[PDB]
Amino acid sequence: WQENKSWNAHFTEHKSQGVVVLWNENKQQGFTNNLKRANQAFLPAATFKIPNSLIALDLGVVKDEHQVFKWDGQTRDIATWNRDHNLITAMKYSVVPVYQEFARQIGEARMSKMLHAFDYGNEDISGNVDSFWLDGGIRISATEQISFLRKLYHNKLHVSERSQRIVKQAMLTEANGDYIIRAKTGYSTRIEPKIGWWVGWVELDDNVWFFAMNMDMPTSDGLGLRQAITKEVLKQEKIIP
Amino acid sequence: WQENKSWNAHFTEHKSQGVVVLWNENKQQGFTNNLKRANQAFLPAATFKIPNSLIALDLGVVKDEHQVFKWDGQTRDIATWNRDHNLITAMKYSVVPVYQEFARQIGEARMSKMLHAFDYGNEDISGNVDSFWLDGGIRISATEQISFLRKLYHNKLHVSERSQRIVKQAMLTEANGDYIIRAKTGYSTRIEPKIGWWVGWVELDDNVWFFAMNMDMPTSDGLGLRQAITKEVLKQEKIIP
Ligand SMILES: [Cl-]
Ligand code: NA
Ligand code: NA
Repeated sequence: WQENKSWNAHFTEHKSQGVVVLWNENKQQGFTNNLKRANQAFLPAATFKIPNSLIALDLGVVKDEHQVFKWDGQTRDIATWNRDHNLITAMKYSVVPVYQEFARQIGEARMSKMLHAFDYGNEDISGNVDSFWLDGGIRISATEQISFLRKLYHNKLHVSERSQRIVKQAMLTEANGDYIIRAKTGYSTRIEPKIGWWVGWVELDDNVWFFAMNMDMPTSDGLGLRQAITKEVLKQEKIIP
Repeated sequence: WQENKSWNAHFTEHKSQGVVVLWNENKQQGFTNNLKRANQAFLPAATFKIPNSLIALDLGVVKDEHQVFKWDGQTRDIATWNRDHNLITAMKYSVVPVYQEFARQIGEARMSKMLHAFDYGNEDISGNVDSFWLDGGIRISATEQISFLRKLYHNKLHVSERSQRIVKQAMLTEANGDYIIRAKTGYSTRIEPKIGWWVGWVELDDNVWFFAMNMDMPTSDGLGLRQAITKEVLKQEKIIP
């Protein structure tokens, strides 16, 4: 592990505060602009959709990435939510109500057992089984997110290889000739302090760079900063053009 | 099926000739600018990397997408070929020597049997074990490519679901918030007429559009047209922005 304070400039150019954590898989070395924040545990919010997806698939709650989950008919504030979705779109649009139904079906006993198996954050599911990742007791740090992701990347999680592959497919966010990004955004607004998350990895031709970032998010206006800052760090480090 | 000759404009604008075939999965409808050419069988060239990959994986020739195939030390014309590769990179850069090795390991009996199971093209492997797809008897049409691709998308091909999933991952070409493209390029140069191919699918939020195209390609200089012309068709059909 190494601290590289220079990345703070990317946060400060925006009158922002946060942490970005990178892990060079080939070299087995990590980097961050704030080792302490890197280790600070927060509510995962939508980043919980990764483990939630894995558990639902492994248990058969979700058959495959094509099964459609009908809109429940309640008009919510995010337009994209008011439609039918499959696993790929539910993740893409961070569709809470679909994931809430997955959690309810999985149930508290299975959820807790799986999180323990996953070694995920504090492994705590107190609160509602369908909202703990939002207003409950689960907590996870950026380094912890990296550890979880590495296991997923290597198919080492305690679920089927198939489930892991489907989830990794679902995580696809951007791709071109230069790189592939598999990731998940997060936005915690129920319990202070409000924060934004971006976690995942960058696949290159001969390496993979895992990343986990979070930043203070007082308002929604700064949401795009989650990707923008992470990318600036990635550019500075020559990981992406 | 239905013919739409307006697409010819895209080809003519470049002093080019070819065919683009599209299949709307949701509607179960096909479209092409040239029905006859859509059904004409040509050497698959590098598009053969899709079946080749599936077979190698299913038979254990290739253990996973991470296994490294060391450069043989011979300096070839394509710089990207002169390095170690894995299944993802080999597919991405169309690294023939890697695929040739797979082909030799697989052998003629297994290859023929697998192609018969896949219902792939004319199913004829007559020619060199490590080059039939380049200068042998195998032939496949654009419509035939789409038939094959649909099975692959649905995990219906005779081989393991795992094998199909890995190959679809390897096929990843481009992605963003609007669409995902899984595809493979090809350039048949050994037997006239020389042609360029691009086959795959475009994954949308609510549908998938399969595609198969080929065009006359006298020189490698026009290789970029394969993607560019395809994209014009997609834009014209409102599939992509
Ligand atoms: Cl993928
Ligand atoms: Na596994
Ligand atoms: Na024909």
